[PDB]
Amino acid sequence: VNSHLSELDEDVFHHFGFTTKSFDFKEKFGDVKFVCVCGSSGRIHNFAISMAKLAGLALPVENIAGSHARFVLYKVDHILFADHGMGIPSALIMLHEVTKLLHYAGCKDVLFIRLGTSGGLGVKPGTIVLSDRCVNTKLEPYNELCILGKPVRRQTIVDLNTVNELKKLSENLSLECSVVVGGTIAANDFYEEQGRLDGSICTFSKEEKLAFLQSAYEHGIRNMEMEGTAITSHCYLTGHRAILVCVTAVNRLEGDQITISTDEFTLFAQRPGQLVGEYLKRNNGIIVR
Amino acid sequence: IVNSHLSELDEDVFHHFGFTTKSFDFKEKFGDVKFVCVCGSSGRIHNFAISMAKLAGLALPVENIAGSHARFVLYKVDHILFADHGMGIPSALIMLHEVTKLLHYAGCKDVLFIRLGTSGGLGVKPGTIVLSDRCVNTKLEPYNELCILGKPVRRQTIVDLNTVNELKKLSENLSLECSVVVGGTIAANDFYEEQGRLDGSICTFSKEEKLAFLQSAYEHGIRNMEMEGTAITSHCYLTGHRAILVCVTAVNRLEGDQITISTDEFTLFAQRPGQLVGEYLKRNNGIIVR
Repeated sequence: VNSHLSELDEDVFHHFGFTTKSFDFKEKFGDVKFVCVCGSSGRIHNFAISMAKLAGLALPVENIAGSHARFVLYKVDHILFADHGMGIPSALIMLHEVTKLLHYAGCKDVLFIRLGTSGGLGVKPGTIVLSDRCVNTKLEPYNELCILGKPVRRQTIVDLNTVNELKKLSENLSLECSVVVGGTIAANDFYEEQGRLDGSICTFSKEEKLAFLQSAYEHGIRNMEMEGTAITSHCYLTGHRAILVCVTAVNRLEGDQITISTDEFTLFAQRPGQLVGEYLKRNNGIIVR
Repeated sequence: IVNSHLSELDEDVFHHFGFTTKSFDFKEKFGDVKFVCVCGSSGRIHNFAISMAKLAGLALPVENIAGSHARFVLYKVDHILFADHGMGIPSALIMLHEVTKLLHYAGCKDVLFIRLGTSGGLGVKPGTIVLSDRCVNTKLEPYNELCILGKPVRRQTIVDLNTVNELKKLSENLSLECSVVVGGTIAANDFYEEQGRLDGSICTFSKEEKLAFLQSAYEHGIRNMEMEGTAITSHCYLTGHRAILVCVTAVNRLEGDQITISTDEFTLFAQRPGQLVGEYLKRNNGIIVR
């Protein structure tokens, strides 16, 4: 526990627009055992509603966050829902403020679930990838930080037991997609760091792009996104667990452009929740009314 | 200065803005753009676009050019583009790549990017506008670091100092509710630990070490800290454009970490960069005064 927090009479969650004086955290959040996150406030809101209907609830799924807040926050039974924007720094803001919230509420050993979108490597678009490791662009299982101007690295740890439970569950469901277990690269850029040729700047050839991506695949990487190393390093360090459940929107061994229709992208992006929603129903995420 | 691979594409999809090169005639639609105003919030930049539309004497609503499912918004008022960029360098780089590609297809040359942000102050009172005269990383280096194909790359940051000086001069002739300050700006990849905050969920340093880090920053001329500057000011230069940062402060980090000001006053402070830049754009052919 960050000992400095106890020196505060009131702790302001700036990016969620409330403070420790806004509610009684233990009463309001004490029963939380799952935190579902993704880059889109709209998608995670819709997922929250879907879980509320699964739980047989008939009550408004209200945003707990302030109206001018950067992030949204919903609660359905034992699950918190929040967005995290795009990129490690944005995700870290969510992680700091949400893990503090869990601390004030007395929640222990919570499972963070990132329901994301990603670029696939050697899998068909629309595939769900269950990350079994989260690595940087050098394929190292670490998140890098620069703290007080000094280099710091934090190891990434995926909850492999839950990953295997999810894979097994997928074998007993009727998903119209494949579910693959594999490694996941997190990058600080959508274009150049992910080896895309179609950014506004590109200093490499398709041959060099191919060598980079094929090497990743040969090391077991099956998708690529922008938050995984932050989520799977931070949670472990604050005493919680984390997994990534991300759908693929393109096969990067075939192209860079996201060419699938807006409707198909939206459909694809709901597939992680389709799997995880059933998982939550079977593991006390919701009360099955 | 142009990525040759773009010409391989019959159609270029701007994924995070939800349109393509086939969606409009980019030359016709965007060819007159000479300014791009950005910040972290879609709401704040829309409201700024609206106030510029009023200044330009337009009565019609400012409508989103981006697709409805898009990650970012995009507005246009006369010669000015408006877009949000989320929080952090990777988010900002996505906006930067797709917008500079847009400017390329439209044939726009030498465009000024203006980031209208919020930040933590160093030795200045909350609500102060800082005009960045340099953007540096947490090691106080004027570079943005990237890892491309797994290899380290560094790109120098370049601020349009002429425009900065003009903005300082302009502020001296306006009745602003706040002070305007020229100084250096740190860009960090974290709101909490990388900015030396003691109130994160994790903290591996003491108050003395924080102040030692911040005092060193101040002594190197740093006056505020935010999360996108090194991306904006390295990327624009490299694609043939100019960039400046105009950020208000929401806290004096030499005194504390918590943002204690009310949400309303924060929103008020956050409009102050646009208060100054709005008048600048009016006086420099950003809008057509009708």
